[PDB]
Amino acid sequence: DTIDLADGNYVVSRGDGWILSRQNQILGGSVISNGSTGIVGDLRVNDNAIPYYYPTPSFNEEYIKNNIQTVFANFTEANQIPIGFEFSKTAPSNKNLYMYLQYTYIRYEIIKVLQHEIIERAVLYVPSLGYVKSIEFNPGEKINKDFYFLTNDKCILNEQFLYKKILRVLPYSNGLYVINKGDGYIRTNDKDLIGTLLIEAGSSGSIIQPRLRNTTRPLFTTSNDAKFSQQYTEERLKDAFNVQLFNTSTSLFKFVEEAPSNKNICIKAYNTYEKYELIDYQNGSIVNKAEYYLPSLGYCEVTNAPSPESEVVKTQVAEDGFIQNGPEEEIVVGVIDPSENIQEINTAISDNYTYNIPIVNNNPFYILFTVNTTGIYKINAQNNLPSLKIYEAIGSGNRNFQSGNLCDDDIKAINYITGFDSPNAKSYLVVLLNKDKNYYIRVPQTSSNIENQIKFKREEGDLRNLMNSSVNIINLNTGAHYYTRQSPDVHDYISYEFTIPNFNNDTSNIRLYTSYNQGIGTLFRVYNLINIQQNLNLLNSTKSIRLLNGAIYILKVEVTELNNYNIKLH
Amino acid sequence: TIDLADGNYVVSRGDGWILSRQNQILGGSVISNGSTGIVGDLRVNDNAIPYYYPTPSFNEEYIKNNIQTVFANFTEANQIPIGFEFSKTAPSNKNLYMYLQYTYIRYEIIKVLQHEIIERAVLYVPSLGYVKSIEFNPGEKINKDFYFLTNDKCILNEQFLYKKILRVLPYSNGLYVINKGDGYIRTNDKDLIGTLLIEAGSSGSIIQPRLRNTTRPLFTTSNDAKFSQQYTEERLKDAFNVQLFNTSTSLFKFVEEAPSNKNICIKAYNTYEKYELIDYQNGSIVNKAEYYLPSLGYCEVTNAPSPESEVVKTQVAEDGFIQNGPEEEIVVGVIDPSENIQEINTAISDNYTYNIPIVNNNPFYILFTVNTTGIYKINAQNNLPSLKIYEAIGSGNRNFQSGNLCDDDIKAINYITGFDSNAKSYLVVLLNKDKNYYIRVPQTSSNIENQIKFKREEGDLRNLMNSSVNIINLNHYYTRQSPDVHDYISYEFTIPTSNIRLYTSYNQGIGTLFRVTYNLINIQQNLNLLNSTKSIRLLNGAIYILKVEVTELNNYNIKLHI
Amino acid sequence: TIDLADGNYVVSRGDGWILSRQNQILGGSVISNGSTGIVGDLRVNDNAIPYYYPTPSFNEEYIKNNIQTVFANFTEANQIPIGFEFSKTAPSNKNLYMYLQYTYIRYEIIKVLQHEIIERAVLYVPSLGYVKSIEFNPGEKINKDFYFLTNDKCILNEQFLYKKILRVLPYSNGLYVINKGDGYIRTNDKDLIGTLLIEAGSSGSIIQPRLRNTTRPLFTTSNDAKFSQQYTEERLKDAFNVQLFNTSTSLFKFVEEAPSNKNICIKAYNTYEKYELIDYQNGSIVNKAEYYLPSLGYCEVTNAPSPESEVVKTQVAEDGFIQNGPEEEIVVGVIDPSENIQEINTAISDNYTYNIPIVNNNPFYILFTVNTTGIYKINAQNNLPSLKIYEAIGSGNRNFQSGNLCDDDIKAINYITGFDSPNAKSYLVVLLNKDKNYYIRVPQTSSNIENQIKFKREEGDLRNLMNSSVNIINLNHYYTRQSPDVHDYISYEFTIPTSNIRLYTSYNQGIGTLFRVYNLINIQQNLNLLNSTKSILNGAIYILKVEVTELNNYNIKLHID
Repeated sequence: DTIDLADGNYVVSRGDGWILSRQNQILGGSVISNGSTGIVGDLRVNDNAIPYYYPTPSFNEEYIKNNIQTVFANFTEANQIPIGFEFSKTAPSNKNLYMYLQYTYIRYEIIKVLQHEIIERAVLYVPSLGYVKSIEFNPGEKINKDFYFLTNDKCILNEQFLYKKILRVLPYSNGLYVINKGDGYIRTNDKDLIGTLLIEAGSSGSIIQPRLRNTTRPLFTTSNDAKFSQQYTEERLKDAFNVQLFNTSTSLFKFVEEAPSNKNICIKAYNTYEKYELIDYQNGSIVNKAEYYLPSLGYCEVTNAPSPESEVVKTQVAEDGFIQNGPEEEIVVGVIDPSENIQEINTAISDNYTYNIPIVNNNPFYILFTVNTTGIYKINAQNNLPSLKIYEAIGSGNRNFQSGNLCDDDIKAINYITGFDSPNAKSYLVVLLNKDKNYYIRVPQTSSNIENQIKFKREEGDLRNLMNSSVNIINLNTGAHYYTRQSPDVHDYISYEFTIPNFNNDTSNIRLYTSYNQGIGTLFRVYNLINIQQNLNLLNSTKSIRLLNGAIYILKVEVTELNNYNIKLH
Repeated sequence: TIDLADGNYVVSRGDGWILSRQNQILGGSVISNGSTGIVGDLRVNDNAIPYYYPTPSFNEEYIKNNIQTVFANFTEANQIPIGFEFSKTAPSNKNLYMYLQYTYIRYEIIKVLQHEIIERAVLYVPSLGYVKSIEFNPGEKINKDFYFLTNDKCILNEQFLYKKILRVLPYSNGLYVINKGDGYIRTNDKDLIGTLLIEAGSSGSIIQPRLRNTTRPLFTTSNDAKFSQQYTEERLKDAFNVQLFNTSTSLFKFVEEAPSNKNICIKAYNTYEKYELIDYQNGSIVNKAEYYLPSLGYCEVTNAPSPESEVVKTQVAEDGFIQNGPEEEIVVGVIDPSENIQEINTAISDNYTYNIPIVNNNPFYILFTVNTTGIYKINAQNNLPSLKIYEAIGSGNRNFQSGNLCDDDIKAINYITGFDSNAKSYLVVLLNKDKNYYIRVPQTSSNIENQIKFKREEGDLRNLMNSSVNIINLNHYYTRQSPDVHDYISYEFTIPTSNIRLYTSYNQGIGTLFRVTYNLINIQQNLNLLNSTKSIRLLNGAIYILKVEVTELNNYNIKLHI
Repeated sequence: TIDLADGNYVVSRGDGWILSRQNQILGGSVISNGSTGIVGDLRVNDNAIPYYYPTPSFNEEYIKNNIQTVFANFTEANQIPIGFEFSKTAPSNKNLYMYLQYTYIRYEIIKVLQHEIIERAVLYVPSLGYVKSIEFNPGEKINKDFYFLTNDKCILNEQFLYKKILRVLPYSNGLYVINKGDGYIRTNDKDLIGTLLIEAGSSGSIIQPRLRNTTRPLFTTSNDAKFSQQYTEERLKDAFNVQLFNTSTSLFKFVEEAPSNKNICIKAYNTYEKYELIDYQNGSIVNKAEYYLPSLGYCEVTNAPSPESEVVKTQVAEDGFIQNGPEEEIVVGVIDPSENIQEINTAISDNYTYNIPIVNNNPFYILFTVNTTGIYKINAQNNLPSLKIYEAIGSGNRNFQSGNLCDDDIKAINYITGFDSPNAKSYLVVLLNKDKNYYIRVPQTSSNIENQIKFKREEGDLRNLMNSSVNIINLNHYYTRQSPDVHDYISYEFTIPTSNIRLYTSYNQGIGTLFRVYNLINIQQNLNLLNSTKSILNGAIYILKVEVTELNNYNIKLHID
């Protein structure tokens, strides 16, 4: 009756597996014989889900319930979903087996501490699951009264004492992402525990989640409710992974464990969530974040049942948080910004198209289009001034198809290919585009009212060497120069175009290297392209190359070691 | 890229299609240390909504109507709840993760021009699910392809089914209901519940719970005026006591456990029990109605081939049925519902004389029973109306009153003996005590008072048991309906000393010629009469009886010569 | 053919009857290559309606009433959904076909005249089903007997059950609820759910889901004025906290897999848990109410006999109960609901003095608790009202407040010591636990003078008399009191009028002690007192502690000479 806690009020959880005195046999028992299998079960809903309160003058029913639901699992919300448990036992040949069902409870206590003693204690019994006790008997056998009758409340498991006092370089493009961070997420302090089943040796026990009530309780958290609301997050989840049902589920999950004939074991079942993150990656940093926990199909932990008589170590409840019991996962799916216009090119591009920029008024927007046949396309704008960025709709072309026309599959899940989200950067994209697939070109937010054009042209030449890379157009006076762009991910490409400052057939001393990033560069001179070198590593290279004056050269760089968000070139 | 002629086609790419990006949106289970994880779902409301991808050459109506004309009608099938389950066990001290998906049947509407697909419409009908499992460790880096699918694929092997868009019965006259077997299905997967791909070391089950009891029987007839659907159901009730046609309460379920070295697939179908109602008249079938009562399903279990094999473009089979159950043919004669059933309430003891009432020339039945088991000779006045005796199948197993007929209202009858004819005959038959028997009086052509007589045979006439005796002119060939094999037919004639040769045609029968002295004495034994050339000395002006046991039945009719 | 006397009889031909021509009208399943086929059904609504075949002397009402009077009441039974299941596996590279049937219980109403059955009525009550399986090949010719049944038959062995149609309890006085065991059934198959015939190598299951939660308890009493059904249910709630009568949520299911060598039959029953409410007074049972709370079922597994053996005509057994569960007897005393419960809110520390009020002369309880564990001597003025201490079973396991009584409303009590015999001088020496709640039943007094209950903590030599009641004794000799149970204690206090004193008892075996008087000093030890002839100051107080070892009589008698 002595504690080490400071003076005050505490919320105490004595754990699951509590059975109550004298209510041992009041649910009924089964008799089986000669190899028969006896299965006894129940469903926890309505009357058998009502907690039993034992209030005290200082701690009333509301004072108990509110504190218990604030720190531990919310039983009021949990008791509205029917949960089933089953126990299976087989009788040996030429023998009689008797088994009777009980109910197990989670014992919560509200205690008052004064001068290192418990002067007051409240009790709450929340129904969780059941317990089957079996025996083998013979006619006229005298069974011990302890098998039938319980005098005082006991924990079939080992009791616990949980108290609380009452008072990475991402090489992403700018835009939205939905990340599947894994499955099997649970909450601390047994906030998701369905229940514990103690299975005796040689018997079977199952915890069943039928869909008697097709209802779930998703958990949501955001850093900016103005932009990333719950409805906004659900719409983006539907855009990314086509999630339809959030607060309703029809899937059934069930865990069954058979105990070995030599030891007793217990199983714990939990409710799981599938973690989703909606981020707004801008200029190399996360600006917005919203965590969405879609309810998953449960997690079962199977452990050997410890001795009911064991040392009780009084423990403080862990801080509120999540634990992942499923495997590691990170699926990144870019989604279309819902606050931007989607323009379309209905007739598929064959060899030459010249899109006219409309109704947009300098706002950034998408251009949904497709090509007539697979090939390498150079996509540029007037004087290359607005730097475009090409995307691909994930899973486009697998369905309805019409030859020579765009089929708007209405897929907002996009995959970045190449392009810079930089103002005032001359560039054109050299990309390989597939037939019948839908592609997006995000035109950046311009500041000019002059009519602009997007041009598409098939590369039936040496320019196919620059496939899936964006070429920077360069300014030069010799001396020291630096150019900073977003570093492409590992194994991706970035191209540079520059001229040596009078064409005479006159060389120059030109040094080529990068900063903080390793890439096996390649050099082409011009339009026909011929290779000058193969394996220029440009991390901090001091190499020098004879460069003809007044000639155009191209620097393809394949990023191998991504150390910085930005790539710098000299 | 196609071999089909120019036009529009309906294409089925088969079941087992999974859609991109929606792999993990239903949830996943984590299990550890010997636990069993079971994950399932039920397809009824939102799990059964097809997804249409129309083109500006076809339509959602154009897709649905063409799909449902040739392949399974999903609209009427998606309204019946179907359950599927997947079971997996984790090994000791190890963590197992599994996540549920949905499988679809990919239907396509394609347009062909100059041997190429210029337009393609897509329909995804939901069928079943698919559970994908892995074993992981804390900090294990799992391949993204396990979690995420980029493009739609078939977990099974894809298919390409296209269609261009533009015996001697020795029966008596009367009605029959024939159970022709169970496990009947329809071609082109018109009854396929779904396919489950079970990975090695896991279990998968397809469940048909009776959440909705509606069933859809199929019926076809050759004469809707006579053999309507309601008429066929009434005759089925008469024959086999079938009560529930559109409703079923029985639950069926197929479970298969995959071996640890093979991943295998199971196909579940809806089955029908074939019934035929026929009107056999004068040796030929005049009417026929086919009724397919919905049965309790059929499961086909086969090893799953590689999802990547040669796709051979195939034409859909013609409309029809396949029997996957065992061979069956149960023939149960039924009482004609368009004929009167008269009754003899007091059981026949030794002598009865029924008076024909009212029934003036329509055929009718006489339901009756005997006081004790014995051989009864049943005739009519001058034997002119040839009667036919039947037996009610399963009469006397129930309510009983001594010395009185107890009506059982059993319309299932079993033919014993008698002719469908204007032919002098009397029946010698053994009748059981409590059983109910029918005597079909034929359609007469006179207004005179006729009588049916029953007399117990305690003499030598008991040798002709379960046979009808023809009374014989002869001052020669006689044609009657041939009794079935091992059955009997009797002939009675008078000799006008002489040379007598008796033989049959197209049928082999064991003659057992007796002489009438009324007393019967056996004169010749085992006279095989199939084109026999034997002869017997026959006394002039004496009555003789020839019992014939049909051994070889080649013709509907039995012929006999003098 | 009959041996019965002339008259009318009710006949049960048992379960397992299948009807002619209705064989594969429910459908059949085809499985192949290691598949498992499971076929089941649920007995309710239409497949639950009996089929009557009346006779001129026995109509439908006559048949139904006579069947339900003697055998199982099917009308009440058919309203509760019961499920059955059959499981079969097909071997590799083979085709298995199975079709479902319905089984019935054949009841007959027969009339006997001159040793013969002149009239017979038939009733077919629905029960569970029957699955028949076969292994077939393409083009295999199957026997018509497998598909088609011509006449009704019993898949089990038929039966012919006919009926002609025309101990020292050492308890204290008070109420008890006794759990007499589980698995109780009724004779003549009045609780039989049904029988499943499982073919070799297949599985069969009888399922009791809760689609209807209604259950049907059976109740019998000897005095409906006092022990009504509601009174019995309230006492069951007091004793074992039984909350749901005539309603259950628990699901029970029996599954049996038949060996590949034998056919197996399983019988499922509805079970009851027997409860007895008794009024034990002055050594005899005065009232008794028997309550049979419906339990989870009982399954009997036996090898299927040949459906063809001698059908020995049998008379139905007398109505009664059979226990198929283990032996049990749990005795729980309950608080008398017709008596007042007073309370002492402040826990007793060392000294309390309750003043007896509202109670008049009626007997009543005093609910109280002590501050700390110790041996308390509880008396009442001049020891005239003999008190009896009880303990509330399961008190102190829950809400707690230091220094105050926490009422738990537990009416389940455990007798400790005290005499239910007024006009007897006594005080109780008992050890009381700290947080436990205790009852003191004050007997029905006859005086109007205010009396008092005194509690005093014993820190002296009086602790030797723990858990015993001391009789205060005339003696200028035999004394009769209720004999304590075996291993319990009873104490006697007397004054000597030195002298020769003989100590012995009658009909009871007891180890005695002779503590001399306040300080107590041991004088005699291990005095075996049944008819003992042993013998031993003058004008001194002695105490006789007696430990009952052999209980032959309800009363203990002690002689002093």
